Amino acid sequence: SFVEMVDNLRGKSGQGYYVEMTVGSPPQTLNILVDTGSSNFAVGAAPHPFLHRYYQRQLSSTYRDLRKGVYVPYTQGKWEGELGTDLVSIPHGPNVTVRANIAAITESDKFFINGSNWEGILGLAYAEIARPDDSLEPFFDSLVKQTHVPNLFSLQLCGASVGGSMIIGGIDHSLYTGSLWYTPIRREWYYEVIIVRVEINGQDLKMDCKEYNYDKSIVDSGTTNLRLPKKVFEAAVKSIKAASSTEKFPDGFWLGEQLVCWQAGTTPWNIFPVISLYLMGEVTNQSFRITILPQQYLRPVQDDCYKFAISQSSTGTVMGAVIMEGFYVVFDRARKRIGFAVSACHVHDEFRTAAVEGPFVTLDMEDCGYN
Ligand SMILES: CCCN(c1cc2cc(c1)C(=O)N[C@H](CN[C@@H](C(=O)/N=C/C(C)C)[C@H](C)O)Cc1cccc(c1)CCCC2)S(C)(=O)=O
Repeated sequence: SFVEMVDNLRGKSGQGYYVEMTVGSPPQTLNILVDTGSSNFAVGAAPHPFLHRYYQRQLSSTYRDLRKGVYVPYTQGKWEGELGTDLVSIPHGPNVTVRANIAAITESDKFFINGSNWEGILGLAYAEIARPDDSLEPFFDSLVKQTHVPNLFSLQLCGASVGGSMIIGGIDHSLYTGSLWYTPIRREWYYEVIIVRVEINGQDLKMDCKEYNYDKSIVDSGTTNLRLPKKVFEAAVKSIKAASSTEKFPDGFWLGEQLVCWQAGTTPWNIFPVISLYLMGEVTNQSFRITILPQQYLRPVQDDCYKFAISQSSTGTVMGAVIMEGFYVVFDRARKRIGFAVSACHVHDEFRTAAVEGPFVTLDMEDCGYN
């Protein structure tokens, strides 16, 4: 039955991944953003120039008003709405129907995207970061409590218009190769993890380990980029510039503002370095590494044109879609860990390969967590 959930994700580049859901009685079909960076389930419930359709509470016989307002601010965009509950199902997910908390979006600012094919968002993180507070039970918590669906889900995000898979309730072993490597979920709010080492083309950045998790490090499918804290970002860019010095770039490009183009099929992948992120492992003094290629952090946008998808953050490391793409990522809530493996959809490069490798020995990993 996991075969039914394979390829249930769609999306546009830089605009997130969505899954089809239905809410209310009779079922109203909506495309819902899959976001591990938040914990609120919300849908457009009023007309908007960017919305093809929206949740119509008056047409649902099972809708219940909670008579409470709610607003959620994201790093990009924000909305406010009215809380309520209704029946929810996932056509290409588990064959169950649950009553869940739903935020009916009545007002928003730069949240919905022009010509987007999604009209809502599914926050898959924990209750501690839910708005208005942690008493508003997130959807996946409701799903697990009301059904027998195991407390686990997997995301397979595939690059280029994009596609992928959200496996609800388990692991689909046909969707990845090699072994799964697990890092602990440090605390249950965001999906927080700990980065213990960073290498660019085999060379250690040699920064204090805390800098990598300054504030925090989270896994966020709702974010496009790999986002790095200021000090780490600057060190990374300086290194990537040095490796690709054979060409000079507009510099708007390194800030993600300007595109860069080459004649079709002539992109010089070889001049851009591979990046290895070492994550805390499951046993003492043990870590593992995930390696990403330039094909991942150079997002495609008639030449072949790209935008630099590594950007700066003031709120810690964000491992976004560029990082997740090419990998099978298991959000094992039951065992408080996140697993990584090479995806069945991986970008092919003739000379280099994205990888998940271990074990490695890394001493004093606890000192890497920010406090
Ligand atoms: C421009 C800001 C940074 N970047 C970025 C880009 C894009 C989105 C996001 C963030 C982004 O912030 N996404 C959120 C979830 N992640 C954040 C969050 O805010 N969590 C909420 C707190 C718990 C209260 C995380 C903590 O930063 C969901 C969401 C919301 C509107 C649209 C989309 C997804 C679809 C894709 C659009 C591109 S980027 C360019 O990739 O570096």
